[PDB]
Amino acid sequence: KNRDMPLDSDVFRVPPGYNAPQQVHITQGDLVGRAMIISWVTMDEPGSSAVRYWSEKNGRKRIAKGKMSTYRFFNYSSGFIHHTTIRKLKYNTKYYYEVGLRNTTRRFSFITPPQTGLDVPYTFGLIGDLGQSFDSNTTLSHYELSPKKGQTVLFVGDLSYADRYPNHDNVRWDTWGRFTERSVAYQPWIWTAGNHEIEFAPEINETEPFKPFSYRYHVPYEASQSTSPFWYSIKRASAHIIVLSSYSAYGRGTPQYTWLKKELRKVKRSETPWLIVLMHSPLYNSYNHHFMEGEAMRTKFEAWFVKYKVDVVFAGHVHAYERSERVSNIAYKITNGLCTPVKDQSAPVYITIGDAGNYGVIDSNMIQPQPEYSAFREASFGHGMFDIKNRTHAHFSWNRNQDGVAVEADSVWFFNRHWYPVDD
Amino acid sequence: NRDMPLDSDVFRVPPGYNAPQQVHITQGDLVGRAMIISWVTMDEPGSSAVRYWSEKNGRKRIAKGKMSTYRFFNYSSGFIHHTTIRKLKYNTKYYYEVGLRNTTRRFSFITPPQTGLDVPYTFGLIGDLGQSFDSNTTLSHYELSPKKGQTVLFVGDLSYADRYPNHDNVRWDTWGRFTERSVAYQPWIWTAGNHEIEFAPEINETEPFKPFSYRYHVPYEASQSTSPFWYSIKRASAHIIVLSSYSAYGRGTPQYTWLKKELRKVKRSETPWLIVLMHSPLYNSYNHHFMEGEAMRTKFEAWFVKYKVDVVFAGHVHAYERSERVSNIAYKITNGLCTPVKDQSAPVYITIGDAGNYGVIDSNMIQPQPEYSAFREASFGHGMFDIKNRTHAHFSWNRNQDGVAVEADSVWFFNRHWYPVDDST
Amino acid sequence: NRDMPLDSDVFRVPPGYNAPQQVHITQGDLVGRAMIISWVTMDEPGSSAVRYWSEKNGRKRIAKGKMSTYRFFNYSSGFIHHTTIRKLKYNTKYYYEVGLRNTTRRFSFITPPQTGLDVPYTFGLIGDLGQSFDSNTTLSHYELSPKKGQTVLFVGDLSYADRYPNHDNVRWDTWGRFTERSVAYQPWIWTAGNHEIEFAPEINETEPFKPFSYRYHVPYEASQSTSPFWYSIKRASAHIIVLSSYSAYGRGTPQYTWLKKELRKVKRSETPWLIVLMHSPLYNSYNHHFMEGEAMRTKFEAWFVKYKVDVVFAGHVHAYERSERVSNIAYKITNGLCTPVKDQSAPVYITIGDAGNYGVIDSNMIQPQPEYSAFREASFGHGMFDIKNRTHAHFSWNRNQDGVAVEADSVWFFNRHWYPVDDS
Amino acid sequence: NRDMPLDSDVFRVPPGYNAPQQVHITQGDLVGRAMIISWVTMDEPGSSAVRYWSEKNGRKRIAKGKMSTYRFFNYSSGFIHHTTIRKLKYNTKYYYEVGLRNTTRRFSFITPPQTGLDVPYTFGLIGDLGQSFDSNTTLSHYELSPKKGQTVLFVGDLSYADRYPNHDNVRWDTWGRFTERSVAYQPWIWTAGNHEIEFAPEINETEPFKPFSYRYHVPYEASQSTSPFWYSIKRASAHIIVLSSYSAYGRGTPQYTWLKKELRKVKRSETPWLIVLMHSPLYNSYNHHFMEGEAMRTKFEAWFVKYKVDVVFAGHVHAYERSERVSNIAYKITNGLCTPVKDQSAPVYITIGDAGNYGVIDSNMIQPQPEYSAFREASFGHGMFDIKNRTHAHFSWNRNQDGVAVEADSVWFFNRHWYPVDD
Ligand SMILES: *[C@@H]1O[C@H](CO)[C@@H](O[C@@H]2O[C@H](CO)[C@@H](O)[C@H](O)[C@H]2NC(C)=O)[C@H](O[C@@H]2O[C@@H](C)[C@@H](O)[C@@H](O)[C@@H]2O)[C@H]1NC(C)=O
Ligand SMILES: *[C@@H]1O[C@H](CO)[C@@H](O[C@@H]2O[C@H](CO)[C@@H](O)[C@H](O)[C@H]2NC(C)=O)[C@H](O[C@@H]2O[C@@H](C)[C@@H](O)[C@@H](O)[C@@H]2O)[C@H]1NC(C)=O
Ligand SMILES: *[C@@H]1O[C@H](CO)[C@@H](O[C@@H]2O[C@H](CO)[C@@H](O)[C@H](O)[C@H]2NC(C)=O)[C@H](O[C@@H]2O[C@@H](C)[C@@H](O)[C@@H](O)[C@@H]2O)[C@H]1NC(C)=O
Ligand SMILES: *[C@@H]1O[C@H](CO)[C@@H](O[C@@H]2O[C@H](CO)[C@@H](O)[C@H](O)[C@H]2NC(C)=O)[C@H](O[C@@H]2O[C@@H](C)[C@@H](O)[C@@H](O)[C@@H]2O)[C@H]1NC(C)=O
Ligand SMILES: *[C@@H]1O[C@H](CO)[C@@H](O[C@@H]2O[C@H](CO)[C@@H](O)[C@H](O)[C@H]2NC(C)=O)[C@H](O[C@@H]2O[C@@H](C)[C@@H](O)[C@@H](O)[C@@H]2O)[C@H]1NC(C)=O
Ligand SMILES: *[C@@H]1O[C@H](CO)[C@@H](O)[C@H](O[C@@H]2O[C@@H](C)[C@@H](O)[C@@H](O)[C@@H]2O)[C@H]1NC(C)=O
Ligand SMILES: *[C@@H]1O[C@H](CO)[C@@H](O)[C@H](O[C@@H]2O[C@@H](C)[C@@H](O)[C@@H](O)[C@@H]2O)[C@H]1NC(C)=O
Ligand SMILES: *[C@@H]1O[C@H](CO)[C@@H](O)[C@H](O)[C@H]1NC(C)=O
Ligand SMILES: *[C@@H]1O[C@H](CO)[C@@H](O)[C@H](O)[C@H]1NC(C)=O
Ligand SMILES: *[C@@H]1O[C@H](CO)[C@@H](O)[C@H](O)[C@H]1NC(C)=O
Ligand SMILES: *[C@@H]1O[C@H](CO)[C@@H](O)[C@H](O)[C@H]1NC(C)=O
Ligand SMILES: *[C@@H]1O[C@H](CO)[C@@H](O)[C@H](O)[C@H]1NC(C)=O
Ligand SMILES: *[C@@H]1O[C@H](CO)[C@@H](O)[C@H](O)[C@H]1NC(C)=O
Ligand SMILES: *[C@@H]1O[C@H](CO)[C@@H](O)[C@H](O)[C@H]1NC(C)=O
Ligand SMILES: [Fe+3]
Ligand SMILES: [Fe+3]
Ligand SMILES: [Fe+3]
Ligand SMILES: [Fe+3]
Ligand code: NA
Ligand code: NA
Ligand code: NA
Ligand SMILES: [Zn+2]
Ligand SMILES: [Zn+2]
Ligand SMILES: [Zn+2]
Ligand SMILES: [Zn+2]
Repeated sequence: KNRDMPLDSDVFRVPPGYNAPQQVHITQGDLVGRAMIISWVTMDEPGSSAVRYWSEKNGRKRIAKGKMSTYRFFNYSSGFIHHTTIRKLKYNTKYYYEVGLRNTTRRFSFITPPQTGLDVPYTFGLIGDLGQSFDSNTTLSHYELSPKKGQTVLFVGDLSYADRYPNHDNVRWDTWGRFTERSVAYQPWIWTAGNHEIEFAPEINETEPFKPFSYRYHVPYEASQSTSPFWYSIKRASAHIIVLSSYSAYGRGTPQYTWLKKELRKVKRSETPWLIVLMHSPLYNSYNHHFMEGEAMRTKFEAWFVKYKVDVVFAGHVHAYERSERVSNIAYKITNGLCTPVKDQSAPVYITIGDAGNYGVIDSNMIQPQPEYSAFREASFGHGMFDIKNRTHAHFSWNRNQDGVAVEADSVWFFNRHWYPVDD
Repeated sequence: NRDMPLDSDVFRVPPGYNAPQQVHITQGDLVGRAMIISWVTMDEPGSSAVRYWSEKNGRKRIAKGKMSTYRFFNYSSGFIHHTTIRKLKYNTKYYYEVGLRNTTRRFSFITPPQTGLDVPYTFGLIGDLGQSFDSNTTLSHYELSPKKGQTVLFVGDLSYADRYPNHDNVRWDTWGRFTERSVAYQPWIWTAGNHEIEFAPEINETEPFKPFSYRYHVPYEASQSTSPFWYSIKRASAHIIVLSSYSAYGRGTPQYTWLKKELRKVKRSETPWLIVLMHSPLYNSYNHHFMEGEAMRTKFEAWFVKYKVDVVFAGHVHAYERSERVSNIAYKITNGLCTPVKDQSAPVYITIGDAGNYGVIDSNMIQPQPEYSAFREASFGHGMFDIKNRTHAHFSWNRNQDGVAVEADSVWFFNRHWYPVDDST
Repeated sequence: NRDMPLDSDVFRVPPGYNAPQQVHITQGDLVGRAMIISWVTMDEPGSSAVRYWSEKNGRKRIAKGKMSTYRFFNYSSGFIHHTTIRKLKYNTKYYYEVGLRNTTRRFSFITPPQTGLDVPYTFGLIGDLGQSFDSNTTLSHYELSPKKGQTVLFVGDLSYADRYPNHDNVRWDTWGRFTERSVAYQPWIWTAGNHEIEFAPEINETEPFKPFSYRYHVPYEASQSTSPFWYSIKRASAHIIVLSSYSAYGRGTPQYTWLKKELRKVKRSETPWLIVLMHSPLYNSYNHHFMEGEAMRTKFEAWFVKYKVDVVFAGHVHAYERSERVSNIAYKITNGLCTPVKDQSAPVYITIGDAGNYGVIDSNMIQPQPEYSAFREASFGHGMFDIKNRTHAHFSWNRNQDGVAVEADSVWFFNRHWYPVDDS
Repeated sequence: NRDMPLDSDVFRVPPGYNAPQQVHITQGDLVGRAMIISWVTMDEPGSSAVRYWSEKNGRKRIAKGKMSTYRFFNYSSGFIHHTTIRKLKYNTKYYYEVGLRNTTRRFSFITPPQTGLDVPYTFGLIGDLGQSFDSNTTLSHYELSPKKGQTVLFVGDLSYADRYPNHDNVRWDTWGRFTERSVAYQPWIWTAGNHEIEFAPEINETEPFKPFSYRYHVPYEASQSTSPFWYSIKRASAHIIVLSSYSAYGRGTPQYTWLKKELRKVKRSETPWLIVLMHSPLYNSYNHHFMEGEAMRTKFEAWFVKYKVDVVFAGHVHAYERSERVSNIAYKITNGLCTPVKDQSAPVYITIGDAGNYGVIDSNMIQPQPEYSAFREASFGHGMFDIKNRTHAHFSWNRNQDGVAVEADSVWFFNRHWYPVDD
């Protein structure tokens, strides 16, 4: 009945040694990819926030200094959380970095992306609603073993699922930290905030939304002049990635709404032709679980996505896989009867990819019959891959946990909305 | 530029060293036995103590409150006092004094009757007031009304200070001195509008609602809300729910969670009249801000129908509108059911955002008038929601161009719980 | 090391889920009508509500206080509760309950009589207590005394946790559980000693007095002090001034300014007995900490004489000493007058820092005994300051090696204001 | 009274929208390679950036700092900028600009030589300046000294704003505009005095040193202090220790702990001139504040003799005094030894708090002159401590009533480490 991996699972083991860094993770730390946020936890004493790093070829060893913090949540006290931004990195260079410089040093590595550009290829993993059940471990293995070979994960929210435990037992953030480390210590994960990150629990006097998640997973939101960690953009290779918060305000005149309207004007499709939006709650979703929860955001932002010709919108939240047709539903005017989606070659494809495991439960009840806006849907565990070839073509595939690591149960060519708007 | 100039009589500084100014009150508890007393001192911090006594008991007590200050760009505020008087007697006239240390000023208010089934009560409805000459006329029409408003339900957009350069917060101070002649003597129930957001990254002011939330306090914890921007009060026979159009309301957010559990706590056997206040109207056939209320409608409209809300008041559109009782809660993306229909279980939606703002009326309407809209007109004015008993409340809309006793629109509400009968005009 | 082990009986954890522990009370206002109720819960934050009733009227009432936490290096505190009960009736037994949500525990205390000229009261005097076995024997002698102390005047150095590695704040927890059998039932008046400073920059803990000040609250605002470390209370016929040896006391500083105004507020027609507490002694003829009190003496000794202070109690030296009435205030740099003289307007200075500490007595004394020193001895013990009326107070010192009713030293105090007879 | 009126020329507000005012600099690191740049903008927040370049390179760089504000009773401050420029070159003139967003103003300073055994350097000594007409005359005399002061060691009591009703902090702003003509072009080294405490509970202002600590930053973490009110710096051949008379200094306290460790780091072969600054004098034979320094003297006087401090500079007494080299550290309560004695290991104690304050001089003296006092006079003026090399430093005192080149008192300091002969 509980498919969550027990506490003594191998994926949760504590790196040995006095004050050994654990829960190590990295993410892009600037707007174009010359910087990296390095994050980790030490449990025995505060320790140093210094990060030692060097490129595998030059080898001059540099130190970066960051910041230490802690938080409480009901009767849980966190370890000592470190966040340190390494900057001015060279493009397309393998770096080594070390954490724990005062006591037990641990060494990792990452490869910086190429410089942003029109035809730069890059491979993104899509993972949503991961959790720490056995299905979660299989998904992460299927991603690590992908022959497509993913270089950055776009994570569309719902991370540890710790809020399911009594009092949100934040020990389950620590176990998730150690479990995902074997991926996100070596390549950036791009964080979207889901509903399991809100952790609004007034009954135990914890009413600050996103508190544990926000303390543990930093994002470079200032780099795109956002005033909140929960919405932001980054550019990587030939992609411009916009990260939105389903569970923050997006009313007209609110900060998120203001930021996004202004951020879409800065997109340059001749520098980054692939325009990608991440959000947690899907705007198009023909499952019963969470059906039409995305309507509110859709009324605010769908016309914008069409007007600026977003290529693809990735969401999670529904524990299943779905791929829409290119449609829009933006002609409604209350009394004009125009409330059915139509094909629209200026509209993104919406993909739901919230099926990486969560706590062991798949969403299988679909609306019937399958609506026209729904191109493909299936209730199986898996992950996605968005493989950009060049300015016109990107190949998307869905890998199921029950198939071999090189089998795509679904696959579609994306034809760029700016450089190549062919029907797909 | 129809805003009143700085040396207008309504803006005068009360005389005397450190005379309290911008005095205002609002309900300070869930049921009406408390008042939050608020004012500003400009010359020095002064005391936060409030001396108060009832006309009959005569015993003079002291309440102690708190002082705060804020900055916004290159404006620094004076000294803001918030003091809550508690454990008052119902239906009792009280005097209170502020500015104990140097220049004292005396005012009065009348606590509401105890909450009960047939308790009559007359609520003013004012939205988008601003500080134009139109604003002053409306306030004059409200205070001279023959129906005698006892509480103002204020549906957002207060000072419009954010239209001035750097949101020149002096225009918050002027508005507090203007409105004082009403809100020092009777509560105003505050809803946050978009002019209260004051999100201004270009001058490093990124904290939404900061001036408003410093100047106007609400009893939000009394309904176990975690934020000033949504909360609930009961007063006489009304249960009043105040929502924030410019806060989060997705599933699982604080305001969504609070609202869902707040609706369950409404007892129509105790407070018959269920009133919702918000700034952006769910139903609005004017072109200005057309369909901006759609996002909140998708989350909450079915909840309003399920709980048989009597009336939803909003502002934002600078005009007046009264809807039919309608719902639009059957849409399923592909089924074509996106037209509102008559629904006796649904509230009446009233836009009342025509109190004056900076002097501009919203006249462009969508033609012809849709079936869902009962009455609309692009004129300045205000409203009165006059509860008679558990079955009947009389709503009336008064225009600034008419005399203060003339109702250009008028409807008898049949209470959705105790008199669930078609009340359309 | 003579510190009692962690498994000692005195350190037992009260049973039951989130049972309040480390329960301590102190006077909560200026005149004795309020009490600060303090305790720690370990399993979860719990309620800060205190339920209380007098013996006389038996009406249960609720007072609500505040919860707080702190960190010190790699230690995290439990949940600390401070709640003030007010409007208590004079000379009256109260019962109070803490832990209202899970495991409740009930205690009692007796308010002092109203302040007046001739109101009798017995103050205990305990200094540099620690948690050695010697500390336990002192505490036992106090609670078994036939003199029956009604309040402890505590002259500083509490737990000595700062002697443990990283000041192991677990040893504050043990001390609170150990002292509870006394301070849960009668107020202790806190003075801050040097072991409470805990200035440890080498582990980035630089806020002076931080652990002490979170765990032990004083009614400092009731005498218009701006700092917990100096303040005044009145109780029965006593006006008690508590001073901070390790805060600033230069001319113009907060402590200096507060003390100058506060001596002018003493009304000996209401509280005849004027008592000053401080950690470091102004008159001390032992070698350990010899002359460390000179700095405060230069600043405050002439004030104590001018305001006819009856007695100054201090700790810091791990032994007992009682001075004659002397002053050393005629010094003008070049006039040679630096010898203390008998001055029947001066206080008696008493060192009483011998309650046990970590098991070490200070036995090195300057020989021969100076004329200013009336009696001194290197033995563990405590004091009793037993007020009879406005003229007469009996002070006695009890040694840990004697019977609980044996006074190894005693002296009648004749009040400096109401009865200035030679009491040599 | 005798304070200069608000419309005086020294108080004039620099013109242009949001033009920086109250510009002041101080040393920014331990050894002299850094400078803290400080200033106020009144019209809006503005930029905290400082553009700077050397006269030699001309490569203009930018350093970014921080903006802060404070209230005090019914006063609200302007926007206070502190920005630290680092990696400066030794012995080099730099220009710097503040006010980059609207009205830019330009200044300059000259970095000190690198620290060394025989490095000459000329220090000014000012205490208790205030803003009376007397204060302006002392500043003029300092600016016009033929010895050319390169840094001011300032021993406390700055604006005397706390004498006005509610400490009227406008009188901090004016003092900032008045002193700028000096402290914008050379560091002043800041010591906290009693008029900086501003403990005013009757108007609910209880944070000690608040207005001063907002407006004047020091490089206290460079010497591993945890408080701005005590710290050290090295400059040329001087090691300078700044103490806080009005902070705690009992055994085990932060300032006590810091001073005992700091004295162990002193290297007389790198900086042979060991200098202590404090506000309250440990030696003082005037009736005003007589013996107020006794408490700090019980704690620190033996450390000064032990480490052979050359000179201790203090203010607070509104006059001038130069002690003999004496110590008074033998007292043991009953041994009777409480008279100071000639001590060639001891520093000279100079009271130099006569720079003007609000117009009033302290003229009552203990009579007769004690053996431990060498020279004392109740006149307005300032001091100069002129280091020639590791053995010789010339101290001069200049009175406001004399010519700017006249030294009414002067003495040769022989270094206690390198040349401890009777002076
Ligand atoms: C806080 O830091 C202390 C200093 O490192 C910890 O004590 C050290 O723990 C080591 C185990 O990792 C042990 O080898 C060292 O001997 C010991 N050092 C000293 C000076 O005692 C302390 O760890 C606690 O105590 C030890 C004995 C273990 O039992 C730990 O499990 C304890 O938690 C640290 N405490 C905490 C709460 O992190
Ligand atoms: C962008 O990448 C696409 C995927 O690799 C290219 O399409 C592929 O081009 C191959 C030629 O190298 C061809 O065999 C494959 O069939 C084809 N794949 C698909 C799904 O069409 C694309 O190549 C250009 O466009 C195609 C349609 C042909 O015209 C080629 O001759 C072109 O080089 C790449 N486009 C660009 C601009 O590089
Ligand atoms: C509740 O308030 C209603 C509005 O004031 C009352 O109806 C009004 O009753 C008046 C006489 O009491 C009558 O002149 C008004 O025309 C009438 N107003 C309307 C809009 O109908 C109502 O009184 C009951 O209902 C009316 C229709 C009559 O039948 C009365 O005799 C009834 O008592 C009030 N209800 C009660 C129980 O008083
Ligand atoms: C204040 O307390 C003193 C200590 O108890 C009283 O002195 C004691 O009085 C007894 C008779 O009440 C007598 O037997 C004891 O010997 C005496 N103790 C001492 C140490 O002197 C004192 O009583 C007054 O003073 C004494 C000296 C006698 O004159 C008594 O007759 C007096 O009443 C108490 N003061 C008052 C005013 O009661
Ligand atoms: C350090 O500076 C001192 C002051 O300038 C030097 O003393 C001065 O030396 C001059 C020529 O050497 C001589 O004309 C001056 O009268 C004399 N000033 C004084 C106040 O004595 C000092 O020179 C050395 O020291 C003195 C004592 C003599 O022995 C000279 O002959 C020495 O050169 C300078 N010391 C050093 C080490 O540079
Ligand atoms: C504000 O109130 C206080 C207390 O009621 C008065 O003392 C003030 O009077 C002024 O301040 C005192 C200190 C004294 O100078 C008096 O003469 C002043 O008039 C009062 N302030 C004013 C401006 O009336
Ligand atoms: C101070 O500098 C800022 C930044 O360069 C300018 O924006 C200000 O210019 C004034 O305000 C702007 C918005 C623009 O309208 C300009 O025309 C104004 O002069 C500048 N302020 C002043 C007073 O020069
Ligand atoms: C998780 O998967 C990894 C990689 O396949 C495997 O080595 C590990 O044993 C698995 N652990 C659990 C608990 O499933
Ligand atoms: C502050 O208060 C004093 C009186 O207490 C008044 O005279 C002065 O002008 C006030 N200053 C400001 C800036 O309000
Ligand atoms: C506002 O209205 C009041 C009463 O109607 C009037 O006395 C006052 O002069 C008006 N002020 C204006 C229009 O500025
Ligand atoms: C402490 O003293 C008490 C009372 O004398 C006794 O019951 C207890 O056993 C003692 N404990 C220790 C550890 O000495
Ligand atoms: C927190 O509280 C729960 C009881 O609700 C308990 O089971 C758990 O062990 C506690 N953990 C900590 C670290 O206090
Ligand atoms: C201050 O002194 C300067 C230089 O001596 C002079 O120019 C100025 O006029 C003086 N100002 C006042 C107010 O004395
Ligand atoms: C604030 O700034 C504006 C220009 O940006 C200026 O005109 C105005 O007078 C300023 N106000 C204050 C109070 O400084
Ligand atoms: Fe999920
Ligand atoms: Fe409006
Ligand atoms: Fe001790
Ligand atoms: Fe002075
Ligand atoms: Na939602
Ligand atoms: Na809106
Ligand atoms: Na001391
Ligand atoms: Zn979800
Ligand atoms: Zn609006
Ligand atoms: Zn001690
Ligand atoms: Zn001084």
